[PDB]
Amino acid sequence: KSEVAHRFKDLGEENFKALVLIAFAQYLQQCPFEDHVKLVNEVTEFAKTCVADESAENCDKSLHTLFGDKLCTVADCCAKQEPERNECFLQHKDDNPNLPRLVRPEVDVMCTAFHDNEETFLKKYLYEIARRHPYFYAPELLFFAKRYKAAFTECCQAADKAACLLPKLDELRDEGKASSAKQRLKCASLQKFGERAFKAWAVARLSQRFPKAEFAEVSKLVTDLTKVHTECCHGDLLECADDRADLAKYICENQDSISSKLKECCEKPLLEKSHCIAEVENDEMPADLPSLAADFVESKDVCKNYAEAKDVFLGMFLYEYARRHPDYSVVLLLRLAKTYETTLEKCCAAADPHECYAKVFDEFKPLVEEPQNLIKQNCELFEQLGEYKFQNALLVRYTKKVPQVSTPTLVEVSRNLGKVGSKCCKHPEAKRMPCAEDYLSVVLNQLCVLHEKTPVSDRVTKCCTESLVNRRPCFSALEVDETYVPKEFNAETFFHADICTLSEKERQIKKQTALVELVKHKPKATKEQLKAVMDDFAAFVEKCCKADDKETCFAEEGKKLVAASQAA
Repeated sequence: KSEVAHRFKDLGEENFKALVLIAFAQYLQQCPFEDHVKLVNEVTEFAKTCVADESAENCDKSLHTLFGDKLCTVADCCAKQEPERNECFLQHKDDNPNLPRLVRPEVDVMCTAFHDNEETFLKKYLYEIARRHPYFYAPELLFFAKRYKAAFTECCQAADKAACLLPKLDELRDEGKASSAKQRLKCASLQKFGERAFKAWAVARLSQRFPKAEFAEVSKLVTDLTKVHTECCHGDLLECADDRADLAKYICENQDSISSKLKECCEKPLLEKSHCIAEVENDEMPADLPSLAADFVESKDVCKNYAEAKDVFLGMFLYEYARRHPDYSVVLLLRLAKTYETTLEKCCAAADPHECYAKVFDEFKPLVEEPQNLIKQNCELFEQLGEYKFQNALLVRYTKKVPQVSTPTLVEVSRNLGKVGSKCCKHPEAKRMPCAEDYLSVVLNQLCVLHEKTPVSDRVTKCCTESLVNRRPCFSALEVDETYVPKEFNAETFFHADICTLSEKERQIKKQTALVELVKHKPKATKEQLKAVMDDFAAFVEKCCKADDKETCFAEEGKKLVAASQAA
């Protein structure tokens, strides 16, 4: 009775109001901050009436109905009945909303606003993040807000408030961007490919972390995790946070049957404990694990077990292979599981099936060696290039692959692709593949969702709609698009005095944007040709920045630059 009272009692008022604000901001990404605050306060007092009596007049209404009703007090979704209205709200979520760039003011101003009203300051942080990341993992956002508050509470009383506050604010912003991209991949998998793909992904990842866990334990954990993330990804944040807390409670109660790595994580408060559990290192795998061939290759009951109990048989195969392979990426393990299933569809319908499916594991060899080789070559290239030059190489490579994708999304995706090497190539080769290719899957989903908002490349659409687990091989196999009509140098394809004073990151992004544009001009241009154009552009900008001008050098020398670049 009174689901709103159930969530209010289970979560507590503070996490209740925070999650309601996040859900409101992710449903109405362009509603002003105080309109959302007003609605959050109204639903919060109603929840208290419902806790006061679970039989009050509207206390039996669903969370969707109540939330949609308040959201409709301030547009197509508000002319819909609730079952359709919720899905309307969810499908109007914007991965790239037309919102101002969030530039935070000087430290003095931020600390003054924080001391003026801490709870309004924290509410504003939650509101801006949720409205710019409408798929953000909401309870992790509670942990982010917690750290935000602690950062301000500590550094606003220090001598040099900037040297304290700025590093942790920057680290929080970066970690928030990474968490949002990761949860976006989870939501995209669930929404576009069904929860059976997410079961397989969770089975593989959890068998990876918890290899000592028996299959029934992993299966329960996967069921619970799937429910949590299905709820978060359908905008039911109160239930998702409640179930996330329940799952952390269960894992912490059954550590001994799960993993020996959960000791510290389970001594931490709720948000930290669940964050720690989510990012806990792989446990040691059991010592003498048997080969897989006895039950999945050499047994004469393989076809029988695959027919009579498909889901459980294949789930055991994935659990058994994943726990033995922390060195394999999750997408690779899902590829190998699909290959095993397909080989069992073909062999078990043939004349001599035993001796057909006795060679299934030989077929894993190319699928295993392709990502290993990819990661090896691109890491060594990263080792001799550095992160920035690696980003430039990947930017040219991917602009050549999909020249129709918008330049800002090409720069963003390629920069994140370059960061992949910094994150993972420093890791020892043992567990470098899973790092690299899982984080490629996240970055490529970012490309998929940003392109979904204005599809211009058939090749992006195809790789993104075809097979989740084959996304990275699909994008890797692409070469230069010969069908793209080269983009001529337009009035606004290209430079003002503001580029002289930019931060190093902004200057890098400016230059990389110019690289995308001139690759779009000559898609088949060689590295030497692009290098010459860029070195000319660099000489240009150094010339004009150092001049006695006010972007007057920029104007005429830019005319010279475009003349020299349209010919070379």
